Amino acid sequence: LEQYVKKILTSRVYDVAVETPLQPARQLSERLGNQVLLKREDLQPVFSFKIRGAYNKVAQLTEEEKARGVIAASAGNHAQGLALAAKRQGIRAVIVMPKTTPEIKVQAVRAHGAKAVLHGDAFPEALAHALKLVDEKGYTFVHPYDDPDTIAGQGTVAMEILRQQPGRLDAIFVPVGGGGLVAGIAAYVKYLRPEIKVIGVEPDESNCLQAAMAAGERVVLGQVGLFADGVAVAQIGQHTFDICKDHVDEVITVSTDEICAAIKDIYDDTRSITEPAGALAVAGIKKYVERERAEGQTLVAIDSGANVNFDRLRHVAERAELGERREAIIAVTIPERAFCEAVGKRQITEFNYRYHEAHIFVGVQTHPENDPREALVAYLREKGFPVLDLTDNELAKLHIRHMVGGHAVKVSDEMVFRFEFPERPGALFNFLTKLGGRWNISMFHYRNHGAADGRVVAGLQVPEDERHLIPQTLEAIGYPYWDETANPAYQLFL
Amino acid sequence: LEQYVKKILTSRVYDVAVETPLQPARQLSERLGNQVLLKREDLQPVFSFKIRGAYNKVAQLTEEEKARGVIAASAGNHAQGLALAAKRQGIRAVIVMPKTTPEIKVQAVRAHGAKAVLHGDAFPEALAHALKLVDEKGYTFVHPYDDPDTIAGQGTVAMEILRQQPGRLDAIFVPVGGGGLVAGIAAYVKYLRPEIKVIGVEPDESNCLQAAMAAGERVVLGQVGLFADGVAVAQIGQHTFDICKDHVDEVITVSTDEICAAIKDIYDDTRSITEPAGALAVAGIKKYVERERAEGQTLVAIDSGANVNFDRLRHVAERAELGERREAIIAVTIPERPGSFKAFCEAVGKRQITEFNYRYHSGSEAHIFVGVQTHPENDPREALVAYLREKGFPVLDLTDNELAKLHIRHMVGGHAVKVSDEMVFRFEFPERPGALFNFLTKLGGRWNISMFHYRNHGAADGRVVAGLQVPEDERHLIPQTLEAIGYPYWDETANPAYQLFL
Amino acid sequence: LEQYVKKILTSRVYDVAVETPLQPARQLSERLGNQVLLKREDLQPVFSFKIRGAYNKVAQLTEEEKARGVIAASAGNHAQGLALAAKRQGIRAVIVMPKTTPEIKVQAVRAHGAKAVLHGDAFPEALAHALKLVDEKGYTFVHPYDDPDTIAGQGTVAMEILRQQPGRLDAIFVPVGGGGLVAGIAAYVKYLRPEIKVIGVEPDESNCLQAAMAAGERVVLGQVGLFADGVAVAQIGQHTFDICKDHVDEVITVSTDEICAAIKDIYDDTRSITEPAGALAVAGIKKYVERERAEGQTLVAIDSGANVNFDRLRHVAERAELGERREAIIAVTIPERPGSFKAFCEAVGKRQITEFNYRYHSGSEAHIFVGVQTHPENDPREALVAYLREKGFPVLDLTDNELAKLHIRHMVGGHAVKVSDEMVFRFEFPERPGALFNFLTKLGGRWNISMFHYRNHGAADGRVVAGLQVPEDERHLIPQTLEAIGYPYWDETANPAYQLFL
Amino acid sequence: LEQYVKKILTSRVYDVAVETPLQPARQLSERLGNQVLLKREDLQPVFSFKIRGAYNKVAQLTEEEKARGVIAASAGNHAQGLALAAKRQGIRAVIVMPKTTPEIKVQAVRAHGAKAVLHGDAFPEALAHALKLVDEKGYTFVHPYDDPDTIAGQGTVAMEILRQQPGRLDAIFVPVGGGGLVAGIAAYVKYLRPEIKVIGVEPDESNCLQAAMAAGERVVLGQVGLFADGVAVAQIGQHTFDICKDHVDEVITVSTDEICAAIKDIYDDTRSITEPAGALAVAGIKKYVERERAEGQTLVAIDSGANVNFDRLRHVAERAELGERREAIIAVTIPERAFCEAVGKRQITEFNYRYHEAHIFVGVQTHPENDPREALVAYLREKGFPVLDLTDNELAKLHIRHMVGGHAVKVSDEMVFRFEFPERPGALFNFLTKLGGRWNISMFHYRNHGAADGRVVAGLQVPEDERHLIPQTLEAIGYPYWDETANPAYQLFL
Repeated sequence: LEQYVKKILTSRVYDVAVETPLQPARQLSERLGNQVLLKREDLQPVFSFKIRGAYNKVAQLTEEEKARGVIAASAGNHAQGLALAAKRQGIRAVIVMPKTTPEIKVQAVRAHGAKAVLHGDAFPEALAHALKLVDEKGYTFVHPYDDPDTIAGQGTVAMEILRQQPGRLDAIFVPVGGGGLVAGIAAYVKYLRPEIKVIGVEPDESNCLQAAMAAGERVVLGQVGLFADGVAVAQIGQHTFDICKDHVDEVITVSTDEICAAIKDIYDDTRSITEPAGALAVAGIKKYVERERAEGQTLVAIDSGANVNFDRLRHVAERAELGERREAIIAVTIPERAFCEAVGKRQITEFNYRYHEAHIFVGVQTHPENDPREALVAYLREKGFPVLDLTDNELAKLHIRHMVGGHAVKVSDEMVFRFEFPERPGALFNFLTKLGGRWNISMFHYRNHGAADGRVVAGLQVPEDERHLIPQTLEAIGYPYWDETANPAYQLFL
Repeated sequence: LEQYVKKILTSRVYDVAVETPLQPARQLSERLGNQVLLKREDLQPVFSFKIRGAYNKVAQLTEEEKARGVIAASAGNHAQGLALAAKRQGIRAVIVMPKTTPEIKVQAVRAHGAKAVLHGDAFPEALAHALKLVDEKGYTFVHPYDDPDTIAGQGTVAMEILRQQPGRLDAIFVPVGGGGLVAGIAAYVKYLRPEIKVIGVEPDESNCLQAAMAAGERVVLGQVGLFADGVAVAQIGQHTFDICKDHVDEVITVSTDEICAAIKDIYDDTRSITEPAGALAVAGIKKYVERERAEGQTLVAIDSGANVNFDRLRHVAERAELGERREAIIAVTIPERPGSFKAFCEAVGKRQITEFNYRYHSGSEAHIFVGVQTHPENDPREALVAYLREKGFPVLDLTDNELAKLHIRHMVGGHAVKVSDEMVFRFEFPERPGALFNFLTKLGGRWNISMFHYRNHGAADGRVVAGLQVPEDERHLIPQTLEAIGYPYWDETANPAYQLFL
Repeated sequence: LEQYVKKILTSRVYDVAVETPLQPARQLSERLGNQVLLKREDLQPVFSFKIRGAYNKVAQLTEEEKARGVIAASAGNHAQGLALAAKRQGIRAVIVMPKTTPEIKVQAVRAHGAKAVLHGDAFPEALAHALKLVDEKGYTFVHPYDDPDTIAGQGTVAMEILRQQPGRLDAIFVPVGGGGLVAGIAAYVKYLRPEIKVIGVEPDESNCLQAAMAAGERVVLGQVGLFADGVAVAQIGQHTFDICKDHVDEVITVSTDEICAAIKDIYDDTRSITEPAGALAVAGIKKYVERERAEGQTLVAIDSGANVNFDRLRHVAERAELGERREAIIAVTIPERPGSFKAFCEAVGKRQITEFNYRYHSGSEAHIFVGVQTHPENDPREALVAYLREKGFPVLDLTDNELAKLHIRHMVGGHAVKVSDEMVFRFEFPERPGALFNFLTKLGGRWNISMFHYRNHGAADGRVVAGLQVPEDERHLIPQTLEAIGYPYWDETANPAYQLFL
Repeated sequence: LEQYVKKILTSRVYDVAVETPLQPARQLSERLGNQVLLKREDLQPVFSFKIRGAYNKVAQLTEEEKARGVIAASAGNHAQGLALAAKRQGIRAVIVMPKTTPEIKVQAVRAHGAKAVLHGDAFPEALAHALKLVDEKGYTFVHPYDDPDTIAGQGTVAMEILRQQPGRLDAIFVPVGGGGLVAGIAAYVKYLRPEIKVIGVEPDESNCLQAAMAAGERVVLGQVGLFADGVAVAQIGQHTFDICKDHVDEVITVSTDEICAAIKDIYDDTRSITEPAGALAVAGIKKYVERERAEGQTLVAIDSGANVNFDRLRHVAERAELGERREAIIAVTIPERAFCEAVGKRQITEFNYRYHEAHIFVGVQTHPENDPREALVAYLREKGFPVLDLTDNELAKLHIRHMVGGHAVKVSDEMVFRFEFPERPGALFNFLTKLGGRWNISMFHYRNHGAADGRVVAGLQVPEDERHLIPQTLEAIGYPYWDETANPAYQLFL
């Protein structure tokens, strides 16, 4: 503990790692009734804290070891941290990573002038190749977490926090992979200000520290979740567990959806993007505040990293959206005797139908206080519309949203037209009103989840002898449109 | 020009605005063969440059004008800029915004101690209410762009850039709403280093400066696109146009999709998210580099803001996917046989499948809507299609079929042709290349699949629904068979949403 | 004006020059009834502003001009400015300076890797050697002031001041050598905030700008004073005068003594030592405040440099003492009696005695040259003189007698009138008010004091020499008597310096 | 030790104290053959380090204690440190100081809004009055050094140094008054990097720590020197000695003249002025380098303060000048048969004479290598001038310099004239040549110790019947002059 603090105070991290802000999360603080502070380790040059530990380790090596070079086995944040650390020291770095590793992560490593050697289908094979090269070539292995110099480097995070928040500080929430970050933080905190709680946060699918603490030994998880890839570690480090077992107060676990909501919360207060591992701490805070009914506390989260691919953000946003209970999903039957009048100028997210008595799959923005869906449903029913409320129906939201269509047995004369219109309050209903009922609508699809342009496809029953009227009629509507009647995608599936 | 530069040099912006980095965009620079630099105005305390101009305007007001307070009409960046500016000066601020305005933006304004007045269904009504309150209450209106003190404040952006990049600098690309930002930048640049090009960038749907410059007067656009909401301005400012008409070299317009791709490019190099208006400049750079076949130039983009709702990233990502055309979409015909759907899934191999959708139509044949990630070099679409065809699968390539990607993706399903033995089951499994095929392997072939929906767009947990033809006298086997798979599952046969639509 | 401002805004000074504080001078402000602010150019790495202009000039040179290197002729601030500038640019620098130049300044130049060439007995010969080497070797000469790029570099001082003090600022006071500093400041100030007065300050002995402005041409002064060595320039620069003639409001001249008092004032408020040139501005402020009876103004002084040899502080302190007139000088007549000298020392009391000197002239009467610290409020000179007279001492007040302070202070002594029994003893004791009288008490009255010298100008250890009339037959008593005093002492009776002069 | 380090790491000093540069002393390093670094505590807002300890102490007080106010007994750096500390906390401060205290120091305290109560002829009486007010009024006494919170505050100096100089560091040299500064530094250094020597430096006249360490107890010095007023402390603190006795490696003592030379050295490298206490460390370094023949070491000095009155600098410069051996002092006899020709254009500092065979007291700039005085003396003697070399003659330099004059028994017709001329190589000799020998010079005084104007007084033997010629003759010389023949200062003494 003393030994670790001395190493923290004499670390070399500031050759390349930077001091990061400890920022208030204003809206999250208001919601929770506690002062929430975000430690912005995402603002390190490699977009995670790992530059601290990797650099501190590399910098402590002998002139001889540095001459031979360093090696690691990693496809991720450690790889980048070590690569930059090596470049800063002017030494050669070899990073071994699985052949399956995505090309964008490979290039990120090579961008710092490290050699990325592609070997193995998974981490264990990569690791074994690296360890072989240690003996063959005399490279010094640099472990992602299980190394005293690494731990001490990560501990500089706590050194900063305690300097930045010298007053009240109830608890620090730390994501836990192999335990380097939390061990370094716990060492420093429990030495200087032991009244502060050090709380680990792990995914349900990767709770190696929580399980180890419960079992009192270093259990090996049967597998780890892929979502929180920053903390995909099956077994707690040895050097890290030796600190954690006594100096971490507890580990809270959180789910994928909790992580997704935390990513959005952080974005809403800071405009910064965290990777799943980087949002664990805020997710832990939210779960802790509810479990303890905490009020008036000062709670710190380590925003540990931001290395999440753009394509993952779509899914993150989809999952965080579910929490918000804005989107009502309702199935509306239209008698053969408006509807849009009752729904008004509300934001439509889904408006899907296919002739089989007429049923429409409707998604519509609502608000729990300002525009509750229950009143709208009752309103529509009282107007004589059969309505099913599918807002809590998982199949509806996950699947049926994408399944209204199919072939219709007895639609002849179906022609298919795609249209585009500028999005505006009432635009869809205005489109349908201008489209009119000169021909029967036998199919409709329309989705709007933050879309710029309104995009709709409609099937119309147009008798052969009225088809000459199509150009004129549709042009009169005033929107760009395309005749998709001969589109093979339409023919095969619809 | 001189007048504006003197105002820029004596501005008060640094009471609350900060100096922002001018950052290399490394991967974009390598791709383009030009040094691209990003001016990070997203790192202002209100996540856009507008704190500069709003503060400088407020700070130049007389004690008299300050007395009752300041007012604006804005649902976005200007609202926040002005609210913080007013808090810093210790003055009252009222911000008028439409009733429809999202709660998150309302609260952001109130958080700085400003009064948020909710009035109107659209901006023009909010604006009129604000302007009325000017006369009623004696508040001083603070314009988002059309004010010399605002222009001078925004011009501090150029003052920083020229200090930060004293060497080669070919062109600065600036998003243009009402022209405050670009007018301030143009004033300073054309004064000090006129060899630098000042290039405005506007959306195709909101090109009020480009149209004004072409017409030589301040035309009013018949409407503005709402995608790039930060620059949704129908008419160029008067004070701004007086500068721009002579000192902006040109305006390049870009599409929504180009903006979306620029948002991703910026993210890939910096991890920052720009709002659409904030990505215009990089979109302009990409269009300019191609138009000029530029090489070895130094090109600066103003990343003007980051105030985009998180949920809008879904659409942004969908559009940036289109182009690159990594996602193949194919229609595959198979015979209606117990194991054909599975066998075809096997042929696709260990790839990121994005869509795998089917619904029984006749006994003659079945069609599967398939989405698959591909890579032009590493795993080309064309070779995969040929590979599948050579295995005896009819395949239509629908990758460039807009209807397929926009609509049919969400329309494979519909009602069972006949009454039959369909039971419906939802399942979840860890998402991973090969997980779908592994699921179908574990599910086995006791029962015909009559319906399937599966989408995977960056998902963590794989989700499928399957319709299975389970004869009444085999239904006793269902719990044990499905539990043996080892995944969470739900019997949705009686789900009313299934009954009504499918 | 515009041309110069553009050069200032694009200068390269911040590669090595730093932003300096603009600091309140609290005690000076209270005394003067105006807010005085000190621009701390002494805090540059070379202890003067000249790093700005020298670096900006060097940085604007062509690769060709840089190739063989740069040269200057300077024994002071410019030498150091240029040497550091050249080191920063990675170029060769040669500095020519007179053979007589002090070793400390030579080494300072060499420390930055510049060649110091020692040539000439005075500056003009050094200058000519440098200019010759320009042609011989192809070095580019770097002028201390008369160069547009130098002027623009110095002008960054004004750019900082106007940013640091955006509110009220009545006047900026600038030392003037050849006019680089003031021209750069005037250019920027008269462009941006022309309501601010730009006031040059020169020594009476070196008023080349003041004379040039009065004559409307670049007069050559017949000689320059060497006290304020930083501004020892006979003729205003050409490029500098082109700006100054229209854009400097006036030049105030100050004396050496005024400069010395300003050096102390600055020290008292900041603990910094300015060289004479560096204190001109504050001296100008004091003269201006009195001339205008200014009240409530904000007045800025450029503390331009700190490169004064430590030993010159002796003279500076001596001159700053004169005025204030705290040191009383009096001539006191006493009878020639065993105990009169001591009794008179007693009457002076526990005060800081600065001088207490006497040498026997006749048996009729003795005269003592006395210096004593006084205070106008706390311990007034006039009351002390009256106090001593009222005790029956003839006293002449020589406080305003220049001969007394400059010369007689060092001339009380000379040869014994007759041969006698004079022995001479030097003593040391801890300096403290009353220590002298305590020494004379301990020395006692066995022997007549026939000579005494004692000076105390901030001394730590008190030092006295006394001549004592010790009859041959009492000399055995000397060791024990003097040891009993308890202080170090030395018998100097056989000291050849004593024999020859006294 | 651990306890002190925890207090150092959690101190409150940075509310008002600043981080100070650790600056290379380039020319001193070259001379000594060691890397010398100066810790610039003179750049604190009160021009000494004492703001650190005083603030840290005050800030730790209870709300109640702060409400009542703080008191100290000090006329010096502590007074200013405490006054500013109190102002920063918005609390009342009373500083008791002797009635004899100089008015400029009293006003410095009042400038920070502290009440300065004038009581006692010396410190002990001031202290007793303060301690009485503690009981009467409930003020919290703030000790200049002997307080754990004060020690911890001063220790932040070491925290900075070890961060600023993470590589080689052989020894840190610290001025010692009551031992707060050195105790705090020693605590931190011996904890983190015990290989670094911690060396105290005291004046010969105030060596309370050195004596205490030698005696193994807290000896009381019989008196303290006044010159190094910052460290005028007769007895080492209790809390400070408890650290120092084990954790300070040694104390070096230095003299007044050594201190004066160090003040100049620091000025020559930094242009900063240290007070005597503030220059002790550099003086210690110089003495250590010679004693150890140190080479290639890294040696740090605490430049602890700059609160020395302007008037003291004259004396400091006079004493530091003596070290330089530039000024030759010679007594030259002028036969009744040049001289100035032999001396050439050298810088004259003294040129004094009064008729009694003719002897001149001459001060002249020389250089040990470039222009040695021995060669000049031999040169002058070989030209037939009796010369005494008085350069090493203390009476000559301290006293006779100011004593050449007196009455002359048989000078009648003496008239006295003061002149001024611009200083220039050869100016004095040029003046004397132009003054000529129309009348005999019977007296001369001239000193030049960095003077701007040449100032001389001359006695001339002018017969009554030639006095009409005086205005014309002297005006022809071309310098301003004044007839001082009737000046009573001349009459009485000369």
